[PDB]
Amino acid sequence: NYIYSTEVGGVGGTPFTFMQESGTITSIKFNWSDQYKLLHHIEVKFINNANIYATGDPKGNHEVILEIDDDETIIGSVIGYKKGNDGRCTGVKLTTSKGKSIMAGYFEESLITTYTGKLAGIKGGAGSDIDRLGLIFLK
Amino acid sequence: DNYIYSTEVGGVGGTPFTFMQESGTITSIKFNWSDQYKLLHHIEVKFINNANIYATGDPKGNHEVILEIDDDETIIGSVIGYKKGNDGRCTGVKLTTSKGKSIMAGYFEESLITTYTGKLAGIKGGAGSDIDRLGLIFLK
Amino acid sequence: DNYIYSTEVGGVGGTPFTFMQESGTITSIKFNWSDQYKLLHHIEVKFINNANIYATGDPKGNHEVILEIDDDETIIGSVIGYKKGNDGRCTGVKLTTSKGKSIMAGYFEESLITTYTGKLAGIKGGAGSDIDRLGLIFLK
Amino acid sequence: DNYIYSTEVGGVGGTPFTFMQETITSIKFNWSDQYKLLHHIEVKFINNANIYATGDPKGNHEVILEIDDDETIIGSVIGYKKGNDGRCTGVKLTTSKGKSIMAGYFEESLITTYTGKLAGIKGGAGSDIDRLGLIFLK
Amino acid sequence: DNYIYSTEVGGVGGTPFTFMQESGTITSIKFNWSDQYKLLHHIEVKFINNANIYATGDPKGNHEVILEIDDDETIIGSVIGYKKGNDGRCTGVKLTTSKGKSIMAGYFEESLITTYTGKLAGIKGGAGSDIDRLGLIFLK
Amino acid sequence: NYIYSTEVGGVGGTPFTFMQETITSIKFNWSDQYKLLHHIEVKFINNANIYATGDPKGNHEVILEIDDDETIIGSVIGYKKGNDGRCTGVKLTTSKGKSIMAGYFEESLITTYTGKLAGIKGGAGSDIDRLGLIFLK
Amino acid sequence: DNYIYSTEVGGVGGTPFTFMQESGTITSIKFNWSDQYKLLHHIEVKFINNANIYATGDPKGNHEVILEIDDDETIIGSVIGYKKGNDGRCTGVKLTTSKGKSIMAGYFEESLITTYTGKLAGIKGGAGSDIDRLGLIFLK
Repeated sequence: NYIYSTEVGGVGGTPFTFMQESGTITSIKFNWSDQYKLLHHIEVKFINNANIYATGDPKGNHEVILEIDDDETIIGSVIGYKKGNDGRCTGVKLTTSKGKSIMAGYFEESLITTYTGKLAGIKGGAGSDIDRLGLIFLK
Repeated sequence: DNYIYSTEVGGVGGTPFTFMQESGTITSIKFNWSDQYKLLHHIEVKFINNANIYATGDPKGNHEVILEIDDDETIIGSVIGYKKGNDGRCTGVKLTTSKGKSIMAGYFEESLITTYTGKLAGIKGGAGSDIDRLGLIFLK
Repeated sequence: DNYIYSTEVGGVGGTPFTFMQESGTITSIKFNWSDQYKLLHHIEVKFINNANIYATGDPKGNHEVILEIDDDETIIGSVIGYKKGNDGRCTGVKLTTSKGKSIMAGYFEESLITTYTGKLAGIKGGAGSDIDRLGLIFLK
Repeated sequence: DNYIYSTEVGGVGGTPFTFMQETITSIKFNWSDQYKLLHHIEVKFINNANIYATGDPKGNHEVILEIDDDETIIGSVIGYKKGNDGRCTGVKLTTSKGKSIMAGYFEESLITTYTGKLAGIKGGAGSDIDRLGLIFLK
Repeated sequence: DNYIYSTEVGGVGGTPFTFMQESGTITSIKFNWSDQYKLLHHIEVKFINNANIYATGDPKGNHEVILEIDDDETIIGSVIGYKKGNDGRCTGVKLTTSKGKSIMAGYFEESLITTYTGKLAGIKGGAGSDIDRLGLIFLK
Repeated sequence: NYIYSTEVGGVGGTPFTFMQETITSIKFNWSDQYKLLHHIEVKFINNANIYATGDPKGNHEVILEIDDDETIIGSVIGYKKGNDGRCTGVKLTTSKGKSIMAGYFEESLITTYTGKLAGIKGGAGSDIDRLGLIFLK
Repeated sequence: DNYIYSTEVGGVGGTPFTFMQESGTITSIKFNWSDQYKLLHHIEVKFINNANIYATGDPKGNHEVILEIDDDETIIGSVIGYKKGNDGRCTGVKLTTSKGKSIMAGYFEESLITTYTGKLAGIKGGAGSDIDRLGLIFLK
């Protein structure tokens, strides 16, 4: 029932997959640094679940939170990354069906304009940084 | 509940406040802030069918803005500026409404949350000298 | 009542005025202001089915603007600029209507209120040399 | 009447004029860079080749708005100097068909007038347009 | 008539021209103008079902623009720039059509007419070295 | 069955007329050196032949591919007027929001008739002396 | 065919590639390009319900962009930048989709093709160190 957007960035870090049976993302938080121009940390909350799912190390000087209403879809999604095996995820731009938008981090190297729809989860790898990030949507 | 609780952003300091009235949504909200500290210091809220003014924080800032909200008017666009971490603070609030009204209070040089939207019912957080922490509350 | 009273913004000074007519709406409002003081000094209001001009304050400013409002025309956008606190003043008014008409009077350098909207019915506040305090009144 | 009388803005000077016929198809404003005032106005009506003129046409600029039979004014601003020694300084009009004109200057006082089908004008004029008020249908 | 005559703007000079054909509308109009004099100098017009070119004035300008008009295409936006009085001249033409086509010829430094709109049927005025005077003609 | 848009430019060059029983591809070649169109190529639906005029000596080219149902809703040709005239540029916008811009628009313009582009006509040697578009009615 | 073959733009060099699936559309396309040469160097394509990557050229550029295409999503706007002639190269690609998604890869300093539009089904051309030549393939 799920669309797996390409995981962009490097092969490093510990695999993470954040999804909950018959749940969608209601909040996503990106942390990033001016020093490294990378995402370092991501937090996700799901509908009807007070648990915070976190990956990476929150060492950056900036954070943005996007709250998503239960009926609100992603109509516009770009992930900035550095390509290749030693790659990293550098930024995320999201626009929603209600005209909400966020811009986290940087877009100086490589971009993916992802699939769109109701954001259900995320997947990738993280240690100090977000090595690799892929979105997951409903069909 | 019949309520959506937006994330409380800012620090853990100050005295907890919750402004909500069983029957009545927010009809007026006033933000006070300073050029000196680039923080919100004080918030006042009035509800429908209630002449009481609910205030938190210290009104020491040189600026204030008031948004009046019609009975059928929703928030379609909401951003809160804050400084993150335990010693955090709330720095600004940008609201746009279903009737094209908008206000901008304080500053957005730090962290941002693009909150849930809908009929604004209350606010929650902590305040002393400053607004330590602010969270919006909407109807479902 | 059958009336929505927008917050009276400005100071506590000046002589009270309340301009309202039981079965009546505002058909004309005139604001007078000065570049010298960056304040509103004088306001005139006319009502439907009434040739009388209701005036408050001292018309000593170098500028005036008049908005004429058709019988079916509402205010969809209203901002008042003021200086807050007891020695406060009203500094400016921006109005936009359901027919795309707008006026801008005076200055917006300190505090703002984005007021309730709807059919403009009257005004209330205090005036002497200046408009100390101004509140709009709408129909329900 | 079946007429809406917009406030006459400007001074009390000049010779009274009232231009109406039992609507306006053409209006011409004349103004000067020298005085930053309207000096002269000409109006033509539907089914009437007569030109109704007031004031002295001594300005270096003129603008003409031609109005189709079904065309209304949706946006109207008059610039004026207030008080008894007042004058009319400028006119901005926008129409239901996206046509607009800008005549003269808007350095002092403004009126955002009533809107609708422009039927006549009224005021006072000598060397200048002392005072101008628009007249619409109900 | 079957025709609306827009005011002829410009001077009284030049040789009169009137370009109109009984069941014709204009299918092509060409304006020629100079950067040196900031005037229109020359106009050419073709009508539907008529290969003849009707020309007035002296084509001495460094610029020309041609608007081709489809059989069902109207003028929705028309401005002529001119110098007023007896020694007057036509300086520019801006035309926009029902199909989003537009042309801009010459200059708009003194006086303007926002003309009647509709199906462009002919033109009238006077021309010598320059376009002294130009008036548009539409169908009723 | 055709609308012949005014041929703009000079009287020079070898006459060309490209029409067959609509245009599916048109290519404009132009130079920064001369600020002129030099060469045009046209292909028609159900016809693999390329119809070419002029000398392709310019440093730029643009191709517009036109779908079978796609019309021209917006057309400007830039040219130098008079007998020694030339065609300098072409702007086209289509019913499907496609557009192209070739060459330069520093002197004279024609905003042409619109519709289904069927052929072209004019004269060409080293340059496109004159160009006129041809539409269906 | 059931296929529209857009003109292959660029040069005659490189190793031929043709990437199409009889019952397939493109679900992902990746362009790689360099600031150093201002050329496309490498292209990757994935087809619907197939994780396998079809690649041509040498991925030596410092930039890449990926466009993901939903099963019902068409290309409504396509431009390729190239250098013309036998020694030609592909320099850039702009694509816009039926859902308002767009990508911009590489450079547009010489020649452009505004291609056919529709459901993107495959690609064809030649590649070595660079993308010599690129042609898009759509459904009817």
